[PDB]
Amino acid sequence: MFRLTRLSNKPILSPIKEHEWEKEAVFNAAVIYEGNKFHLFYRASNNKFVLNTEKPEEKYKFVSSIGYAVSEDGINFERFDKPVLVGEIPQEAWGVEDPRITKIDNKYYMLYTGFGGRDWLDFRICMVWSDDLKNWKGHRIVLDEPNKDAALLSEKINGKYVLFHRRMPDIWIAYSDDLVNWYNHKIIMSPKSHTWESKKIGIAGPPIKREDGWLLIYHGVDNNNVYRLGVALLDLKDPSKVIARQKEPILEPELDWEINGLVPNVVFSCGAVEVNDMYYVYYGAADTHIGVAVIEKEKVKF
Amino acid sequence: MFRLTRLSNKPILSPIKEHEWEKEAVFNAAVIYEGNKFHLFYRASNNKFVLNTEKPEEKYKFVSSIGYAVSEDGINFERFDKPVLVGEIPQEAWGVEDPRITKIDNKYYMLYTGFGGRDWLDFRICMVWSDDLKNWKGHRIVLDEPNKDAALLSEKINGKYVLFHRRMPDIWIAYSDDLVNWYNHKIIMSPKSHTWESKKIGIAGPPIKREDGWLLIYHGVDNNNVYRLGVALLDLKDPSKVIARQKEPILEPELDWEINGLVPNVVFSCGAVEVNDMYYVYYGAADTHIGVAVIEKEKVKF
Amino acid sequence: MFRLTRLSNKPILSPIKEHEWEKEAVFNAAVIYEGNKFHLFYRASNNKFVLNTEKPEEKYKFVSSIGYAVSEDGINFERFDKPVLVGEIPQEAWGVEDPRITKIDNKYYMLYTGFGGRDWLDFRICMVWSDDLKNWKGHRIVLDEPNKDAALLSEKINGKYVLFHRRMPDIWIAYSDDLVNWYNHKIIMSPKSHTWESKKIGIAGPPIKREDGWLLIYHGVDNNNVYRLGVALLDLKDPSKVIARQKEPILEPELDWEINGLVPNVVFSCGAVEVNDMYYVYYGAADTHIGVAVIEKEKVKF
Amino acid sequence: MFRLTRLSNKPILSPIKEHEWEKEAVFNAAVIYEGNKFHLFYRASNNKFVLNTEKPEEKYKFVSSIGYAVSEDGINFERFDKPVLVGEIPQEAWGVEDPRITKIDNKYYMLYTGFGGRDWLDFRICMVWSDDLKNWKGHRIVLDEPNKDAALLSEKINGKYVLFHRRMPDIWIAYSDDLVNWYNHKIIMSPKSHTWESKKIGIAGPPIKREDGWLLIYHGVDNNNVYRLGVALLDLKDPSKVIARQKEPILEPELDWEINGLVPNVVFSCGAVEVNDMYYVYYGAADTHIGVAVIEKEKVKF
Ligand SMILES: OC[C@H]1O[C@H](O)[C@@H](O)[C@@H](O)[C@@H]1O
Ligand SMILES: OC[C@H]1O[C@H](O)[C@@H](O)[C@@H](O)[C@@H]1O
Ligand SMILES: OC[C@H]1O[C@H](O)[C@@H](O)[C@@H](O)[C@@H]1O
Ligand SMILES: OC[C@H]1O[C@H](O)[C@@H](O)[C@@H](O)[C@@H]1O
Ligand SMILES: [Zn+2]
Ligand SMILES: [Zn+2]
Ligand SMILES: [Zn+2]
Ligand SMILES: [Zn+2]
Ligand SMILES: [Zn+2]
Ligand SMILES: [Zn+2]
Ligand SMILES: [Zn+2]
Ligand SMILES: [Zn+2]
Ligand SMILES: [Zn+2]
Ligand SMILES: [Zn+2]
Ligand SMILES: [Zn+2]
Ligand SMILES: [Zn+2]
Ligand SMILES: [Zn+2]
Ligand SMILES: [Zn+2]
Ligand SMILES: [Zn+2]
Ligand SMILES: [Zn+2]
Ligand SMILES: [Zn+2]
Repeated sequence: MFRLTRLSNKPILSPIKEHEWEKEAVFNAAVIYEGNKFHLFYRASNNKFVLNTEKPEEKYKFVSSIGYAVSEDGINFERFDKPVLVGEIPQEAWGVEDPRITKIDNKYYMLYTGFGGRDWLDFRICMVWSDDLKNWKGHRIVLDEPNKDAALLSEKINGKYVLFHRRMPDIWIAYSDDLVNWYNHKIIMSPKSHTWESKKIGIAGPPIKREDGWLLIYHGVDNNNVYRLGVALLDLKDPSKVIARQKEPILEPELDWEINGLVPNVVFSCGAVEVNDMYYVYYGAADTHIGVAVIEKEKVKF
Repeated sequence: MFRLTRLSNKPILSPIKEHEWEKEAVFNAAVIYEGNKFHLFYRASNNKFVLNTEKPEEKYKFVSSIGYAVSEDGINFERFDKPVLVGEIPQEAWGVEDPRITKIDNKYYMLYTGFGGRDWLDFRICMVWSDDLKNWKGHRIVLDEPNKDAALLSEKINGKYVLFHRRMPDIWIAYSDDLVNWYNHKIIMSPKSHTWESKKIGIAGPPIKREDGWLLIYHGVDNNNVYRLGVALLDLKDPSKVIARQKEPILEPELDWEINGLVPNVVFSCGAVEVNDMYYVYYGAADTHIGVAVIEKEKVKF
Repeated sequence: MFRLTRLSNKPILSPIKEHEWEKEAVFNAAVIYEGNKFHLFYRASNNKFVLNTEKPEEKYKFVSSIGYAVSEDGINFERFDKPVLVGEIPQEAWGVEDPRITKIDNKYYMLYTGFGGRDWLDFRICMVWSDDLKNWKGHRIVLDEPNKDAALLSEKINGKYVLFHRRMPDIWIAYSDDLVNWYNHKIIMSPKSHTWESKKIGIAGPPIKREDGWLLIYHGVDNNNVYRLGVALLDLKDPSKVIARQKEPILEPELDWEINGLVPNVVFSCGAVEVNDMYYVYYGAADTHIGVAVIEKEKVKF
Repeated sequence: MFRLTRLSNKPILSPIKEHEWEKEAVFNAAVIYEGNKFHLFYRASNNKFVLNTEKPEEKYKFVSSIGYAVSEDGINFERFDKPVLVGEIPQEAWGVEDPRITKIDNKYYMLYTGFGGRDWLDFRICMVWSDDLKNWKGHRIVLDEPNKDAALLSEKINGKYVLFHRRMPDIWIAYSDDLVNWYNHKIIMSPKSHTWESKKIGIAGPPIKREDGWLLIYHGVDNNNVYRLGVALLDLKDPSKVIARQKEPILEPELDWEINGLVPNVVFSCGAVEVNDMYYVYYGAADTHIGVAVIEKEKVKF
């Protein structure tokens, strides 16, 4: 088995109480590595996360925003006073969550969860895109259904866009001619009962192309809602086929700010990039902080 | 197949009309047996409990206080003219409810529900502690979320403090290194459909240590909001594991002042202590009075 | 140790398919003995009773009406083309159920359940009255709450009217000065676990005055929703006190048309009169037909 | 604990494109072992299943038929050109579903869900019978209510026909003297929260008589609508009494044609037979194909 190794025993991004939109939490962050820079797009919450109510209650409302941070070494990030993305329509009344960014041809696609807070199924995969990672346009509901953990493949298979999504509790794949209509939905990977990944699974960041397949980092949730990261390999030509899947996780809550926090016992990645023959996996921790762990790509064997 | 036996067919503590803070109800009492004396910390209400309005309304406002009473024989108590704990404004503006007190090493921890009355979900588990059952301090919100039916285990498990709580409608467990931050949340016990405990369950008093495990008295609520008491046995080394659970209740409303009162059909315990090879279980009755019922320790078997 | 004896092995009243309002069911009938005639006011349903849906569904809507029938011998009844009372639309959209008629000071009070059908709790005790059993008037919601199984006592107690009602699952008593406002609500009788009357109880017909107390026939419901009739005796001067209660039912489904029907396994009385020192107990059978059973006044011994 | 073992990693029956009535799905099959042959009566659909519309839409109409197939070995089946049961119009306009066939005293009773498609509650338990498995007659609505998952016991109990049915979400039992009118309704088994069988349960095929009880294979539905097979044992003399119930499933969606199909994540049995000390469990897979799994009888242990 292989596993990620943290670069810091402390977060690389933490909430800023002076900033309302990231007052309580910064986590679950998309990343792409473009101009020799790490472009990090992080979920941020103005509030703690009451989840145990029958419906989302306005008195316990939290608002998710996406922030931007940039770094050259992967560790130290420059941050900004304001978020780059917020919810603007009622379906995103409780904000925009867990972004995954994929570059296809020469455009960047950010897939996030729009949460409206009207009930606990009131969340949708949404998409905006940009030429430049700065000006997001063309907001759309990707699937009109309670769904999340969505990512696009960085290229087309047989001329089709590929979407990973997550009809509970499985990782699903779907295909599109036009990034509008999705078809040939199917389950590509399922939880394993009586294990750390028993309750549900979902893609982590967008799959990373390798020579032996597409690297599929994913999160698994156990019966007590611990989020841990696992890893699987998709067939290179047919990313609907899992060709390998590591039995044990590659990241689990270990440090205090991963075990303890707003949502205890969570590590969760929305983004990972290949940089200098290493995979940089940025992860939310306890839905409160962002850490980063790496693995030399040479060590990724199944 | 065992039951509690009421020590009296009359309440042992009743409201005092002359005391505003306990004019209408005394009930749901934490219990500690120290210095050959029963220490009762009882919920007290200045008012009946109108609960069927959309929001808590000032004209139906009730305020819970924690009063204190002490007894050598368990039946006759010395009472006090003012309560020993009242709610801070505004988070506990409608008062402090259902204390459970746990002695860990040489400190006493009182967990109770702070109710702010700003919404019907405006309640949370709070904690105060004392080394003497007299000077309570160090107030903190245990879980910042709508939650109640909370109690500490009387000792640490693998070096962690153990919290029992109640995200609706199950009995949960959680662990802490510092009595501030809780993690490893786990459901340990659930309602049982089509039984007296179908709607919801919650811990009673803190679990009593035995050689065969932890005695976990609890309350079950049926479809008609009748509150009864039941018993389970937790594993001694992992109290998250229920190793036995009696099907039948050990106490149910039977006497007129358990069936009739401010909230009909309630027996509810927030404390039970081992004295002279007997379990003394103090219980609110109809959210109006306090009774006491016992079981010979030898009769506790599953 | 005592039981009712069916007068007839035949329903004394059955639905009439050609009459929409009583096409499927005649049952749960109020009865008054006046002018040496049995005056039966029976619940009639246009439809079968689909009760297993999560909510009442318009497609399975049933409409209860109240018909009149009159007999001189209490066995053979004359009937009429049209109901005497109908649910006013929409507040009683699914009709008017289970009438209980009490005579007080030459006025007849009919208490019935108005059912709006908007959810399964959309029911309440309504009351009309008359001084001739023909011209019903004065409709009012007796208690603004989900409630049923209501009857008035046939005289005042210490100057106050007496209402029996049924906040689930118990028989309740309440008092009024004006037949509009009720106070001093109190449970007087409860189901008994692990018996034929375990799930709930409710009053049957209005209590019958005796020299030794108030005869309180009631229905009890077991864990499988079988309806049987029990009997208790209320203190003559304080009918809040049950002074006797028979362990075993006095009537239970035995005949095919009591065991089988629109609601299987039901006998249910809303009406019982004393005629020549016999109690004539009229009963719905399987919510489909009406039977009559009797017991000599002298054999009512507890 | 024990598990079924699939006889093939491929379906034993699959849709047949040139037969419209079974063009898209063959699944949920009744089975009878007579004349040393497996007689399979399988549900068949002319269409994919759109189930998430607000009402059953003509534009997505599917029609279920019952096809017949026969096999010597239980694996290789001869099939036929026409279905053997189709729905009456209009109450069964969307066809006849999920047959369970019980032999009682030289008569064969097929219980199925008749679905009329007029709304999503427009289904009911229907029954036909034959003495030859070929000439089905005596159509009747078994319970005139939204209900399904029905099967008859292969014997009477104290002279009574025994019906298993499923008022949501439990397995119910009921009894009849005439195969027309049903009474003594009783819940016998219920879903279990926070398990694979939390949402609802329903009988699989008719229970199989054993020396130690009736084998009740059933299906359990989790919170994500995954269908799995479980197994319980009913008391031999009193099959309303569950005397054992395995915690783990005996069969779960595992193969791709069980996980992906017209309805994902479904294994479902309507029939199982004992041949030569093995139970053959026929199961629909993803509401699309039919597989068959077995368990040696010796290994069936509670
Ligand atoms: O998407 C709504 C909600 O779903 C889950 O509860 C978590 O992923 C939350 O962080 C999220 O906000
Ligand atoms: O906790 C707030 C409120 O919760 C419930 O409604 C009851 O337990 C009340 O007694 C309590 O005051
Ligand atoms: O009152 C609503 C409804 O309640 C019960 O289900 C039965 O008594 C029905 O006959 C009645 O219509
Ligand atoms: O019963 C009607 C309809 O409802 C269910 O959800 C499914 O089993 C369908 O296959 C069936 O046709
Ligand atoms: Zn700033
Ligand atoms: Zn959106
Ligand atoms: Zn996820
Ligand atoms: Zn005083
Ligand atoms: Zn507090
Ligand atoms: Zn639960
Ligand atoms: Zn509780
Ligand atoms: Zn019981
Ligand atoms: Zn006529
Ligand atoms: Zn009315
Ligand atoms: Zn009733
Ligand atoms: Zn009998
Ligand atoms: Zn053909
Ligand atoms: Zn039919
Ligand atoms: Zn149920
Ligand atoms: Zn089912
Ligand atoms: Zn399992």
